[PDB]
Amino acid sequence: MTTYTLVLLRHGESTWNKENKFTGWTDVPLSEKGEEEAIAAGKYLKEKNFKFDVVYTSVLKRAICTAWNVLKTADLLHVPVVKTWRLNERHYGSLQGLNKSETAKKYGEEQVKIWRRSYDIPPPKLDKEDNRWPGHNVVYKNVPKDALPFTECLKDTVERVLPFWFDHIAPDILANKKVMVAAHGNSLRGLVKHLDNLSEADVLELNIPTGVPLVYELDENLKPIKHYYLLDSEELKKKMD
Amino acid sequence: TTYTLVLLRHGESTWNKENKFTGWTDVPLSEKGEEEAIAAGKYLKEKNFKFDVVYTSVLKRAICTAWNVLKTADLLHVPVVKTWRLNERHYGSLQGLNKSETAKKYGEEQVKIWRRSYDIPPPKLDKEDNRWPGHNVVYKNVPKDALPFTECLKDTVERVLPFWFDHIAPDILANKKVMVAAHGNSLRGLVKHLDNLSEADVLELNIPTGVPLVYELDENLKPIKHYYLLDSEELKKKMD
Amino acid sequence: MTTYTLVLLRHGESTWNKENKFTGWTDVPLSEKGEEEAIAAGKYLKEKNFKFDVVYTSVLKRAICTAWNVLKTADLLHVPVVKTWRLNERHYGSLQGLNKSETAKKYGEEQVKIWRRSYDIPPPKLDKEDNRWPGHNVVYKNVPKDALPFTECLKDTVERVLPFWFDHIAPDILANKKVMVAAHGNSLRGLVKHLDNLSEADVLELNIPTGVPLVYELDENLKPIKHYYLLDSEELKKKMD
Amino acid sequence: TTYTLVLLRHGESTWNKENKFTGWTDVPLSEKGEEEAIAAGKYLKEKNFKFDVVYTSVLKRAICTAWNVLKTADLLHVPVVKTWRLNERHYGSLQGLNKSETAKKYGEEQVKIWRRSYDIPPPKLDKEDNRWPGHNVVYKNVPKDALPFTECLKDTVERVLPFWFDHIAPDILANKKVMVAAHGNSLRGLVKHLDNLSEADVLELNIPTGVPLVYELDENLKPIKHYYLLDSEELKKKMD
Repeated sequence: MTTYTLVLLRHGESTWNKENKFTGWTDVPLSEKGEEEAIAAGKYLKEKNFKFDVVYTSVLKRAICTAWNVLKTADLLHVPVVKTWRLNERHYGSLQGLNKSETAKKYGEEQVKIWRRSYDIPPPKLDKEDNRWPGHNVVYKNVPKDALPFTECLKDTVERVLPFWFDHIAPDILANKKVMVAAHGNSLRGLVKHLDNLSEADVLELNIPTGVPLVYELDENLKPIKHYYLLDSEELKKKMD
Repeated sequence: TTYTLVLLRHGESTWNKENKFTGWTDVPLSEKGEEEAIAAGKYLKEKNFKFDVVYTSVLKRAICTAWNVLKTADLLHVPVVKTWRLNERHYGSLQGLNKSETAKKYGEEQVKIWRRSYDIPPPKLDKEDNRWPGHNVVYKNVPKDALPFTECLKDTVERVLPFWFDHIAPDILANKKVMVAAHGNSLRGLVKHLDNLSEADVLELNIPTGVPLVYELDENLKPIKHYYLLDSEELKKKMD
Repeated sequence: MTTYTLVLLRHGESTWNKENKFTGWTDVPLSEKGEEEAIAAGKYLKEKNFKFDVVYTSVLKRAICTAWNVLKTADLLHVPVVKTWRLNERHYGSLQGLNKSETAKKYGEEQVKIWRRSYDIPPPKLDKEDNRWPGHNVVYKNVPKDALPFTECLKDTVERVLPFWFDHIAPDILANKKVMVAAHGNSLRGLVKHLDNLSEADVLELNIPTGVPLVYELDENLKPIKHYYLLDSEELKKKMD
Repeated sequence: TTYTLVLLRHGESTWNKENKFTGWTDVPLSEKGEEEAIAAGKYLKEKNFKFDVVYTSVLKRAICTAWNVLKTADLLHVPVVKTWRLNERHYGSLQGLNKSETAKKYGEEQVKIWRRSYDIPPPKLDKEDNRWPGHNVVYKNVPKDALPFTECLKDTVERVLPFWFDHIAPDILANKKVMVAAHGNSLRGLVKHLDNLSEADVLELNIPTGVPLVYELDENLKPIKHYYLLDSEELKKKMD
C-alpha cells in the first residue's frame, strides 16, 4: 500500500581522475566536467519533480559540491545538509597520493589488483605520524581520532557506513521524508550491498557511474521494490564504464 | 578571554537593482552579492579565521553567502544550520513592489514610517494572499501560526532571540567558533542584545554588506570589543 | 479526517503547598501526596491506553518526578524525556522563599494581589548578586545567564513558553508523535492561552488542578476540537479548587 | 588533564533470584538493585561528582539506576539519553529460561560456551518468536534489520562502539561530564576500547554492580588511570 523513495548520487569526475593517483580520503575538488555532472543531475531531478527533505553527504569536498549544485539547480537550497565522515570514499592507506602505475612497479601488478579490486584485503596501513593521517586534518577536528582509518578495504567501508544508515538515513525514510545521499562509489556500494542484500561477489562486480541519480523504491520494511537510473538511455549506455 | 563571534550580512540581491522590497521573498544573490561573499571569505582565510559551525536563515541570498565563504576559506566540511528565525525582516504587503508602485499605493510618507520605525509594521497580509509564508513549502515543518503576516524590527528581534538563546549562544559557550551569515535586520537583533542597545540606537545602525563583523566576548558573552575585518577606509566607503 | 492527541499534566502537591511560601523557581520536591497524584495519573493513563513518544518537562524537580512516576506506572520508562527551563513555573522575583502573609504585611494586601493575580504586573526584580538569581544555580549552568528572569509576570512566562511550543512541542505533534507535557500551572496556562486562543481575561480565570491529565484533541492545523480531564466525575469536582 | 568519565553498571534484576537469563528481556530492578543505585549516588555526591549528561540503554533496570543516582545526588535536571546501542548483550533462545530448563535443553556444556566465549552466540531467534526485538514497540523507530536475533560479546561490542564514537566521546571532548549507566556487557565494550584490551582480557573482567568506575583520560581519550569509587575492601567483597 505504501512506497518510499530514496535517491543515491555518486559524485562526478574530479581533478585526480585525469591523473591516475590513488585518491581515497584526499580532499580533491570536482573538475569542470564533474561540476557539469551535478548540475545536470539536479536538472533531471527538477524536471521529474523529485523533492528532498534531507541531504546526507561525506565530508569530502567533491561530494559536498555535488549535493550543493543539485540543490541550487533544483531550487532546494533551504534543505538541511548533514555531512559525515561515515560517508567518505574508502580510505586507500599508504597508497593515497601515489601514482597507480608507479605503484604497479614498486610492487606486483597483482598486488595492486588485490588492494584495488578485492573485498577484504586492505592496502598497507598508514602511520599516525604520517601527514596523510586523517587525525591531523582539521576536517576531523570534532571526531575522536581513534574512529579514523589508517587504511580501508571495502568491507571496512561497508561496516562504517551501515551504522549511519541505521541511525540516521533509515529512520528518516521511515519518518516519511524524501532523502538524497550524495556520497562516493565505495560508500554508496556499502549501501546497496545491504539494500539489495548482495553477496561479497556481486557488490564487487557493481560499478556505479558518476553524476547519475540512482532511485530506489522501498517498501514499509525498507526492502527494495525496484531501482532505476534517471538518465536518457543513450547517455546511460555511454556512461556505463 | 576567547570567544570570537563573526557576523556576515549578505550582499545585494537581484532585486536591489529593481528597487523591489524583498522581505521573505526568496530572491537570489546578485552577481555582485555573490562576489562580496567571496571577498569576505578571502579575508577570513588571510587572517586564519576558522569556524566549527555556521548559522544561517532559510533564504538563499544568505545561504550562498555562507557557501561562498566556506568555499573560499576551504571550510566546506563545516555544519550549516538553516533556521527561519534568522530570516530577513518580513515586509508585509510591500513584498514584490518597487519603490514606485509603493508610493502610488500608500504615499511616500507611510513607507518611510515602515522602513524607518522600530514599532510600526507595514500593511499585513492574510491567508488569501499567495505571499503568505504559510503557503510556502519552505515552511511545511513550522506550525503556520508561528509565521508572520508582516513585521517591524521589533517583531524581527523577538523571534530571533530565542534562536540566540537556544542555539547560537550555547555553541559559543561550548568552545565553538560560529559565523552567522544572515540579513541586516536579523543581525541587528543579535547586536541589539550583545551591545545592550536601545530602540533608538538600533535604528541608527547600518551594517555594511560583505564585511565580517567580529565580536570578542567575555565568559558571560558580554562584548569586550567588536571590529570590521576590512581596510581602514574601504570600511567607511562601504557604509554608504 | 485526522486528529492529534496532546496530554498536559500539572504537577501534584509539593512540600511548600502546606507552608504558604511563594515558590516560583525554588526547587522544592513533591510531597507524599503529590507523589501519589503522579502515580494515579499514570495509572489512569495506562488503563485508558494512552501511549507517549516524547515527554517534555521543566527543569524543576517537582515536574520531573511527575513525568517519571507516570512513565514508571505506565511502563514507558524507555520514552525520551526533554527538560527545559522554558517550561518552568512563573518566576516570583524577590518574593521567592518569602511567606505569603508576612509579605501581605510588609506591603499592601492589594499589592500582593496584583503581583499574584494580574497578567502583566511583575513583582520586584531580583538582583544578579542575590543568591536566588537562577544564574548562580548549576541547574542553569548550560544556559546563557542572560536568558534567565530576575522576575516574571504571567505574560513573560507565556512569551518564554511559546517559542518552545513552536520549535519543539508543535513540530512533534505535527510529526504524528504522541506527546505529554508535564509542567507547571503557569507554564501550562501559557500553552492553553495559545491553544484555546484565550484573552488575557479568561486565562487568568483558568485554574488547572494538580495531578489531573488534560487531554487536548487537535486537528491538522493544531487547533483544538475538544479538551477533557481524565478523572472520575467525583474526584474532579472535589479536585476543582 | 581533565575528562573524568564515570561508568555505572546496574544492580541485579528480579530475575537474578529466579536464575532466569534476561538479555533484552525488559525486567525491573530488584529492590536490592535499586538500593545499590542509591549507594552509588550517595557516594558520587559525597565526592562532589557532577554530570552534564547521562547515557543509558532502553531497558529499565539501567534507566532506574540513572534515575536513582540523579535523585540521590540532586541532579534531576540533567539530560538523559537512552539508546538501544547500550542494551545488555542479547541472549537468544535463552531469554526467559532459567539455568535448569537451559541444562535440560542444550546440556550444561553448550551453555558455558555461550556464557563464557567472546565469539559464539547462543541459539538464534527468528521472526516467528515473540521474543524477537522487532515485535517490541520499544524499537518501533529502529529499522528492524538492525536488531539482533542473538548475540555474543563481540556482536555487543560492535554495536556499542558507534555510539561511543558518534555521541559519548564527542561529549567528553566538548568539556562535558558524562556518566554511562548501563550493563556489564555493554560497559565491557567501552572498556575493551578505552584500555586497548584483547579478546582474552575482556573475558577475565567482571565489573561489579553499584560501584562507580571512574576513568581519567588524556586529551586524546587514552586513560591515565581508572579506579572504583568505593571502600578499599568492600571493593574486593563485591567482585564475587
